[PDB]
Amino acid sequence: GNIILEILLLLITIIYSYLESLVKFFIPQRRKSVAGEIVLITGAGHGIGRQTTYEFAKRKSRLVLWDINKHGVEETAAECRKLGVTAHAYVVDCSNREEIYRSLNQVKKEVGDVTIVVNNAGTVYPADLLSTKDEEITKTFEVNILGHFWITKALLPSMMKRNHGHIVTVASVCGHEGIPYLIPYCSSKFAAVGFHRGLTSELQALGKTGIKTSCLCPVFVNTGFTKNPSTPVLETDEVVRSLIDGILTNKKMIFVPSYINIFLRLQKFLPERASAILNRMQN
Amino acid sequence: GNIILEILLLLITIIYSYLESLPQRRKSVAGEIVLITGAGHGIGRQTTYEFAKRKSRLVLWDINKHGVEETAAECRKLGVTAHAYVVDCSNREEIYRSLNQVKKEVGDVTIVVNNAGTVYPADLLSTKDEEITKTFEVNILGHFWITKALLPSMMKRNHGHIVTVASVCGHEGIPYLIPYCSSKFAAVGFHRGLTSELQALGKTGIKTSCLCPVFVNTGFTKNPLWPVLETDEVVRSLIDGILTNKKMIFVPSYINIFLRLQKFLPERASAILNRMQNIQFEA
Ligand SMILES: NC(=O)c1ccc[n+]([C@@H]2O[C@H](COP(=O)([O-])OP(=O)(O)OC[C@H]3O[C@@H](n4cnc5c(N)ncnc54)[C@H](O)[C@@H]3O)[C@@H](O)[C@H]2O)c1
Ligand SMILES: NC(=O)c1ccc[n+]([C@@H]2O[C@H](COP(=O)([O-])OP(=O)(O)OC[C@H]3O[C@@H](n4cnc5c(N)ncnc54)[C@H](O)[C@@H]3O)[C@@H](O)[C@H]2O)c1
Ligand SMILES: CCCCCCCCCCCCOCCOCCOCCOCCOCCOCCOCCOCCO
Ligand SMILES: Cc1ccc(S(=O)(=O)c2cc(C)cc(S(=O)(=O)Nc3ccc(C(=O)O)cc3)c2C)cc1
Ligand SMILES: Cc1ccc(S(=O)(=O)c2cc(C)cc(S(=O)(=O)Nc3ccc(C(=O)O)cc3)c2C)cc1
Repeated sequence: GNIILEILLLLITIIYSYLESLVKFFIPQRRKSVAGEIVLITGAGHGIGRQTTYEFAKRKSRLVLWDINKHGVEETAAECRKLGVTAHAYVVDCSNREEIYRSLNQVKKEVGDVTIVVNNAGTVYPADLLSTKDEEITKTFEVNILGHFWITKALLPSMMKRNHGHIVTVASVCGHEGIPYLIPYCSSKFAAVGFHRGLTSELQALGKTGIKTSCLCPVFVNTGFTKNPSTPVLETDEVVRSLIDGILTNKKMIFVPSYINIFLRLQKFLPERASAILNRMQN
Repeated sequence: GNIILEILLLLITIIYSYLESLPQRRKSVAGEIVLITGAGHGIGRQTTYEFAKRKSRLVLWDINKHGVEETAAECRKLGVTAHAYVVDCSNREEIYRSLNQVKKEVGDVTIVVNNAGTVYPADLLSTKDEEITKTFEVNILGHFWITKALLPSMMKRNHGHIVTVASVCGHEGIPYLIPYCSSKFAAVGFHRGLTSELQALGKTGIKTSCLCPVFVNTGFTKNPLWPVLETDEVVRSLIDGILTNKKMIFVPSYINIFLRLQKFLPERASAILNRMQNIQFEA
């Protein structure tokens, strides 16, 4: 039953996870400057996107804000002006491929070539698979993953030429494990994780060392995106603090909280029937 | 998170003794209505013959009219007259129209093997946006429409089997296949979510299986040297998994250990691997 092999792999995962916390704590990493960088933040009209925007504004980055909610993106750009940075706000629908391209040409003309992309815009329609609407399933994929492909394909050429860039994919713990009443959302978030993992490998194979990639995978955050969790509740400030620390230290996989990867790692040692029961309990 | 880390460990070692250290029963698929997508070649074609040998009622789907007809002809030689159809699994409306025809002519599908898949190998900047959309429409979106249509009958009877044919690319991203890996990650996520949702809905008699093989010699991608897998081995692992209700079927089975040892891949080995990846891309 590969029991000896599996006990040794369990101990290695545990020892490695322990050493990973030690290094995180005792060996502090150098943290880069994002000042002057052209930062595009999608879904910047609320929550994680709005707070992330303010962290870049504080660090004197050049900002390009995108969101479908015209009032929200304008409200974020107004607070950026108070923080000392005049942001370039646009109301762009990240589900639309043509709209993304048209708006990125406007960004090239008015602002310049984007250097850091935070693909934060996302959508969810909680329901059991048989109660879902097919239009909503398509929309979940168009925003949560297909939009990432079109924004990256458009901005990547300049980053490749310069061997300098940063692609931030905002995925979720739902990109690592599936949960009830969120099947299309988990599937689209798994695709976002896969996009980041593949992009990271391809840039490495192409020798584009200077183009960094980061993937944000937080647990339930109190932003109104969803009203209640599936399996503590995070505050937006903690997530943004972890995201900025990860971007500046070129962290590839940013779990929020950092230790949730221990749970995810240990679950790989369980049958799927057991892990599914596990993520459905409330003791 | 101390307490949950411990409940995970006690849970791991509990299932190590439950069925990991304990006369395996294999079910009968005779008389079952089996739908196999992408049945005109490779894995789908061989899987079809295994169900025909086990006296299952067969419904075959493929875009390639000649290939699906060739498979249905060999089924007749095996003793089963199959119902072959030319259906494009990327088209939501075509899937629904064809499934109404299957309901009228054959009946309610009991086992679904979502095997049809597509790939357009290229580095992200050389990909065609139509091909990126097509990769998602076939590899993941088609799984959603086929399942939503066939699931109600399986729910009513508490009996069924949803087989998701994903790939090792659903567990790790590889260069020059970013949209393909992203769509395969979504397929894995769909299976994981479906498994949890069925458990939450109390419909566990609808079993789920996810096939994740390494490179198979079927012509899906061109051959590069590196060990190659044969279609017969994959189909043998798939059938054994379906009959024994295996949820995660890696081919070969031990590639789950390889995925777990990725953090330990020596820098020298990564340099050779991402050197053969481009040596074969150039072909
Ligand atoms: N909230 C959580 O619990 C949670 C957890 C993990 C991951 N995430 C992810 O974090 C990201 C941000 O979510 P949030 O928690 O800040 O939610 P939020 O509701 O506060 O903000 C999301 C923003 O994205 C915008 N947006 C949605 N669709 C868009 C589109 N088509 N084009 C442009 N903008 C669009 C919305 O209008 C909104 O301003 C999402 O990708 C979400 O999946 C959220
Ligand atoms: N070949 C491998 O190396 C490999 C490895 C892991 C996983 N897989 C997966 O296994 C599955 C089967 O691939 P294969 O290796 O048997 O390849 P294959 O080329 O031999 O056969 C795939 C079949 O799917 C059909 N198909 C493609 N698009 C379709 C559509 N829109 N509608 C209906 N049918 C369609 C094709 O006509 C073909 O007959 C795919 O999902 C693939 O991603 C393949
Ligand atoms: C602190 C650490 C302790 C140090 C001591 C180390 C001792 C030895 C350790 C051994 C570790 C071995 O682990 C290997 C894990 O590998 C898993 C990596 O998975 C990543 C996926 O990448 C695989 C890519 O495949 C490479 C081959 O590419 C060619 C494939 O050709 C076939 C397909 O061709 C068509 C594709 O287009
Ligand atoms: C006991 C235990 C079980 C699971 C985990 S986990 O970190 O693997 C985990 C996995 C998912 C899968 C969801 C959640 S959740 O409860 O936070 N639920 C949500 C997570 C994300 C989202 C979203 O992105 O909208 C909406 C709910 C969490 C904590 C940690 C500890
Ligand atoms: C040294 C080493 C490295 C990786 C592995 S692995 O088993 O984790 C692995 C991971 C992926 C990620 C791909 C592959 S691959 O080389 O088989 N590549 C392909 C896999 C699937 C497909 C396809 O689905 O078409 C097309 C190529 C493999 C062996 C085992 C040993």
